[PDB]
Amino acid sequence: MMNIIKTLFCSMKMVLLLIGIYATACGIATFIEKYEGTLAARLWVYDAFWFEILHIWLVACLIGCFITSKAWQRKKYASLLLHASFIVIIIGAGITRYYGFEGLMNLREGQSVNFISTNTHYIFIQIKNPQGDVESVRIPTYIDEKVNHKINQHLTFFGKPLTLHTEEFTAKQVNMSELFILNASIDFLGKNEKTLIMRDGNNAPTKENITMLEIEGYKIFLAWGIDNIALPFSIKLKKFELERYPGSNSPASYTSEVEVLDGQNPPLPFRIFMNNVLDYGGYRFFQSSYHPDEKGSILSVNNDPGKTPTYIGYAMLILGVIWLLFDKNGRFATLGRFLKTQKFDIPSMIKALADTSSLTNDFDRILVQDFGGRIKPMHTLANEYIHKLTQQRTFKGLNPSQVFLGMLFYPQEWQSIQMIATKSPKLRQILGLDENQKHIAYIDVFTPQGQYILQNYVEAANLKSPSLRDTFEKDVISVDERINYAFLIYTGQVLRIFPDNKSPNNQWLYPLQAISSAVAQDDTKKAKELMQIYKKFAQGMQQGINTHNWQEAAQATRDIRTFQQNNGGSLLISPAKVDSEIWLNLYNPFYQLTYPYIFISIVLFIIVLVGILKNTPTRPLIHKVFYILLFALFILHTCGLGLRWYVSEHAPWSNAYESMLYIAWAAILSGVVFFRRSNLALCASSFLAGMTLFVANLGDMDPQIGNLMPVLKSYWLNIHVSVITASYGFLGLCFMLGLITLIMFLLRNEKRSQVDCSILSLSALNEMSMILGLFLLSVGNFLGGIWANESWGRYWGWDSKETWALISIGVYAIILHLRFVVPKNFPFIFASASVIGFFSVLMTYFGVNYYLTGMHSYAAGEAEPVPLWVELMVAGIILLIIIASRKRVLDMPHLHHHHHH
Ligand SMILES: CCCCCCCCCCCCCCCCCCCC(=O)O[C@H](COC(=O)CCCCCCCCCCCCCC)COP(=O)(O)OCCN
Ligand code: HEB
Ligand code: HEB
Repeated sequence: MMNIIKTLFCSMKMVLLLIGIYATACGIATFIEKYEGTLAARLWVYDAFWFEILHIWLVACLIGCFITSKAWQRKKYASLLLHASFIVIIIGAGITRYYGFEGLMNLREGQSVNFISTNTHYIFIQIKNPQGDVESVRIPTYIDEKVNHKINQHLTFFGKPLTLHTEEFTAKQVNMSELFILNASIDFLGKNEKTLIMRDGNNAPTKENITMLEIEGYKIFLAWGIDNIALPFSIKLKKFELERYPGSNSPASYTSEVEVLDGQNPPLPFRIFMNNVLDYGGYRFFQSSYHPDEKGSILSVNNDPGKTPTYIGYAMLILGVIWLLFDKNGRFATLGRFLKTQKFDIPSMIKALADTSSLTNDFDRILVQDFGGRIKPMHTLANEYIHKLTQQRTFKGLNPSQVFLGMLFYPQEWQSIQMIATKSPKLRQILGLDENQKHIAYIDVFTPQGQYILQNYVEAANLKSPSLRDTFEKDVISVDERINYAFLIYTGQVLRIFPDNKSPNNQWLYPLQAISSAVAQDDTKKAKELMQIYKKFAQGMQQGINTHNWQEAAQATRDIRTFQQNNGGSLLISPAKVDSEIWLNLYNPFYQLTYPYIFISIVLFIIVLVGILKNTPTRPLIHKVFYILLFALFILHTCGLGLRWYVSEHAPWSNAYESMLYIAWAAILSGVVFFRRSNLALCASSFLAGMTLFVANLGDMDPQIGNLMPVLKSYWLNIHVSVITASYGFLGLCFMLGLITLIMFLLRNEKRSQVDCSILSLSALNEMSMILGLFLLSVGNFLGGIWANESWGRYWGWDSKETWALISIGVYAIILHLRFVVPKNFPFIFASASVIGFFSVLMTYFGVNYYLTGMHSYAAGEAEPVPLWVELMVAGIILLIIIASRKRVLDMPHLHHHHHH
């Protein structure tokens, strides 16, 4: 049992400081990681001794604070377990930092390998004295192209003393890239020496660089290089194969087939996938890359003995989270019970082909193999291509299918109709057309005598830089991409449909290549059938332009459909998915949900604030009506997500557009289900959902349904992302409620009572929403680890999103705990804190996805320079807080319910 000695300063204030110092440290570390090499961020923060000092100090502070709080005399078992998870997790992390080592390994078909080469960099000294065969020492060094760090080292080896000092290093490009050449001074015994030492890249310490001297200490060796470590067993591989979606170079799967050789003289076989691993003898093997000649494999290995302590830690943390969320006592149930008491040739053919519904009804269902490897119904392909050519959804009364069919069959018209959109005056003037943009036409961009006017500009423009684009260059590259798309359509190379010939990898051919292959093949039968299809369909189109029956071309479309079902392989999707995809394209909810969300939120906020400004409660009818309406709209939303999941055949939260849709879903879930009792929570939640769907629909995000990267194919995709991105819903709800309670603070005029109880209830609602958000963020982060311990190769490596998730955990832990240290002001300080704290989450999402490098790039993009808009928004927030500060005095434990309380 602890006694209260002067050394026991342990009290919450010390935990808030420690968490603050830790958070600032990791932040500065992450920005150093960008302005200097990652080796400079391993230095100064992550591998620095004082960081381990902070870790042990934090553990001791957890023990001291729990002893001083009389946690064990009271029951509080849930808090004890939850909090003990941290003490374990930290122990496991320490064990891994001290005993666990990492390695990379290279293997070639038929090669046997029993040694692995470290990824860090070492300097090696060996001494031999005529007495004493060898002594050997290794020292780690943090120097490369971007950082220099003088080594100073004093050691005793043969038993005499030795010193080494190092100056700097130049990067001369003497063949091997830049053979690193470094200069050094030594003292051994009285002898003092000056020496030049050189290494190859991240490869073996070759003999040539190995440099040996024989003055004091007999004969001595010095080298600078990568270390090699020797396995007790041995490995051989006999395959590397990777499988790329049919019809595309996009790699779907990476595979190795591997045999394991040991005095268990029967070999043991295993096969390996990007998201699968091997465990043998205490070693774990993942698969990262492969030799560029596609017959060599690269593996990463982690002998991390701290695995099981950290996993038990994660299990304790999850059990504690569930326990505290269902505990009868504790903060969450107390706030729930509190809130329960409160009240709160043919140029006019457009119109001709507009009415072709009888044709398009079948045309929209012929499958096409997109260049991404996925098989699309032609409706989706037509939508994508036309919405890329013409920025408006409909070029004329023609829907996308009609205009696609028209520009396919009558290039002589549609290449001279103004449709290719442009948004730059300099581009239009350099083309010699009038200033009015007006969707320039395909024929206008090159001359019969000429080649292609923009060619000279794009070759100058594209390679320069994404980060300092110009209003001219942006539209130049964009219009070039659009013209390339149009050329693909006019050539017919996009209709990779008519055959499913089983010659290539599995790729479906386009019609002219189809005819060529059928002619190359003695399959004249197929050639003449395809010719009949072509002739019938073209004649039917001609008839439909000059008349109006269309049944001929519709029958030809039915013919190509039945040819699909006849010749196609296992790639053919069932008609159910085709129907689902066409429905999701026609009645896409995510474009329609955005505005009604915002407008309903605004009107409901106005109605509720009118009541709170007065001293009358809002009539139940209004709550019931808006609640049922929001619930119907939420059901429509979740059905939209369900259809995207079903048609994608993968979880619909994996490519940073879906992620925005799922954050919207989590935000609306928080308001509709959990906090349904309160009007202001529902208002804030629906407002958040609307705003984030609008941001997603700003057009920067790519919304089309693509196939998964191979790494993402793990089951953990369903649990890591879902919980992590659900956290942002509740945290954004906390942000919105913070702004709302600050406005309520402004309204307070000491004549009004309702305002006071309103703020007092909003504080608790914000607090419990923050509890839920934190818990989700913590659990999702750590489980994600359990997933990064299979995909990447280590469960924590201080990656740029890893560290910022931890920063967010730290900030919200500070905000939740500060209720223990700052009495009297509590509602206002908590409001301010819950408003400012959301900057950590906005950073962890946007900044880490765009403005910082890292491995978790599953949702990244090119960094546009930060808009001053956000700076003005932050200035507005800070001004609002300063103004609200004038009325902050309203203690938390007030008294008279109804009259107040
Ligand atoms: C000479 C050896 C003598 C024997 C010593 C054996 C060990 C005894 C027990 C040690 C007890 C504490 C002392 C150890 C300090 C551990 C240092 C942690 C820093 C660290 O490097 O952790 C990394 C990852 O772990 C992580 O990811 C941890 C995440 C950070 C902690 C998370 C805390 C829980 C969440 C809530 C925290 C509170 C809120 C924070 C805002 C390890 O990886 P590496 O890069 O070093 O490995 C690469 C080379 N193998
Ligand atoms: C997760 C998140 C979080 C974090 C990070 C934390 C972190 C912490 N924490 Fe915590 N906590 C929490 C969450 C948290 N936390 C909660 C939720 C609670 C509540 C519990 C109950 O309800 O009872 C607490 C509670 C608590 C308490 C009270 C209990 C008694 O009875 O006394 C204390 C003292 C604490 C401390 C602390 C510390 C020192 C730290 C540093 C490590 N904590
Ligand atoms: C598997 C593999 C992977 C891994 C390993 C991971 C790992 C991780 N992660 Fe992750 N994530 C992911 C995949 C992933 N991840 C995805 C896919 C997502 C969704 C999309 C995005 O990102 O957006 C996420 C998401 C996410 C989020 C939300 C935000 C965003 O989204 O941006 C967060 C916070 C995180 C964190 C994290 C952490 C801390 C970690 C460490 C453990 N993530």
